[PDB]
Amino acid sequence: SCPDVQMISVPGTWESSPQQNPLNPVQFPKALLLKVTGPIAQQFAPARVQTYTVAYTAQFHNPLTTDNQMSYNDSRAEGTRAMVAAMTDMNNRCPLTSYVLIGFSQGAVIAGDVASDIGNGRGPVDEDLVLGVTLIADGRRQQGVGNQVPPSPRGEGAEITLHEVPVLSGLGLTMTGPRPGGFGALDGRTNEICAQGDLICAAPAQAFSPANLPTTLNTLAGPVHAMYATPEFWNSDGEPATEWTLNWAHQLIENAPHP
Repeated sequence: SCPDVQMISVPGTWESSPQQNPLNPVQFPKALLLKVTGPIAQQFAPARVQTYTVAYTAQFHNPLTTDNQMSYNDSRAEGTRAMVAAMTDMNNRCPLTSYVLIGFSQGAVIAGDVASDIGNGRGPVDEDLVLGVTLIADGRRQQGVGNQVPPSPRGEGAEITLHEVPVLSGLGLTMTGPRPGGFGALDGRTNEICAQGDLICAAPAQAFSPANLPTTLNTLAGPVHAMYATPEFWNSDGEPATEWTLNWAHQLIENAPHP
């Protein structure tokens, strides 16, 4: 039957595959957002919430290397389509079900993109069905767009800082810049978490100066970005990003409608 709430989780790069079962994501045991969706499935009955972890290639080809990876552009498109498909399917079958959306890194870009569509009335579901959105290490993070969960580092996402750089898009990694329409009606319910020094979501222009560029490329390739389950580089009163998000989601599901 229909869960009152579907919690959709979009993993980061190297944390999903198209073959991973969204209802039982065991292929990538170290994936960050499992620390949120795992406990949620334990704290609530299946009738109250279903967790869904998006199955997608989740890769990021480095053009400077000979890795066998899918381009960022193609991986990101696949994940976006998969996320939209999950929401479309759930809303088709269960029109009264509400949503909690979370994403990390490449998954945060994807989830934020879909949140922007929903908030601007572009679908796949009406905005009133979305309870909340939390984005960890969003590559399109923008000061003034969404709620920056304190502490909020200076700077904006790499896809903003690098939006006008030549060559990258043609190479298969388009830096897509600010989201048109921001999060629209979801602005008040969309949260951005970003740790100081995470160049994915907080990327000062100076990070790409000649002096800093090789270090920056090493950092981006893969660290602060890997530590969001710890309080080391980001915490709220000691609470790591995964714990903040778990508590946030728990409260949304608790107060969710009973259709």
